[PDB]
Amino acid sequence: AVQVTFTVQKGSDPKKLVLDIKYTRPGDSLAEVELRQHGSEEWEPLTKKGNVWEVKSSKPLVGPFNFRFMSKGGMRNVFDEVIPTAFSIGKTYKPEEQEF
Ligand SMILES: [Cl-]
Ligand SMILES: [Cl-]
Ligand SMILES: [Cl-]
Repeated sequence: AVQVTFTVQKGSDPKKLVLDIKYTRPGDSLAEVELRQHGSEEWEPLTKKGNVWEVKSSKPLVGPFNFRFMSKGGMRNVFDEVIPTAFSIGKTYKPEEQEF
């Protein structure tokens, strides 16, 4: 199954999400992560910066936030409304795991 946690890192603000994403899928690993803002139709790629993933906007981000994952093995998962607009530095958001 795919298990994930998202921890909001210091440096995040209304225009910037810095996320420690811990992605667990046996024998696989994360390749891509994208954000879809609430009321938006486009997926915006997060940039991997070492231990964390980042997405910035020129305007405040609109949540709750949805995330699309693509594993190296080509497994797709979408986790919906995982982080609220009014997210909190240092808090972890942990959606239900997704069994294949
Ligand atoms: Cl499973
Ligand atoms: Cl919160
Ligand atoms: Cl799976």
